[PDB]
Amino acid sequence: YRWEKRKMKQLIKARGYELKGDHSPISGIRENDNSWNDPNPNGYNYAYIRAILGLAEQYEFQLETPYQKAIVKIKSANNCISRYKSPLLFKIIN
RNA sequence: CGCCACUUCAUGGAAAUAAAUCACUCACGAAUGUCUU
Repeated sequence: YRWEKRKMKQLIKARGYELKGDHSPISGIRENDNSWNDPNPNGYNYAYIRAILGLAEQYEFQLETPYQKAIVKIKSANNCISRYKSPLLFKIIN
């Protein structure tokens, strides 16, 4: 799986919107795979990876063109999942 | 370090329940038991 952030950036670049960044979106794990296009045979497998560690409402992408930014809104695609508490609990004792 | 907010604003249960439903007193008292022609 590749996180939805990768395809969010790719879709926005597919339109006449250019995003701020010196490095291309990261693909895979290797040290330098900053690529904009999927490998070759077919597109990567994508999923909403960041949901399992806490559901958000908006994704802000902050276009390079100043004083304007792109907002991606997350909705449950049928009103079933409105929130999700993070499943990790941090504890501080002594 | 800079920049930046969205979301949620009541449902479910109880909506009357028991006790007393008339009680006591008086239930006839006194006069007349024939009178006047």
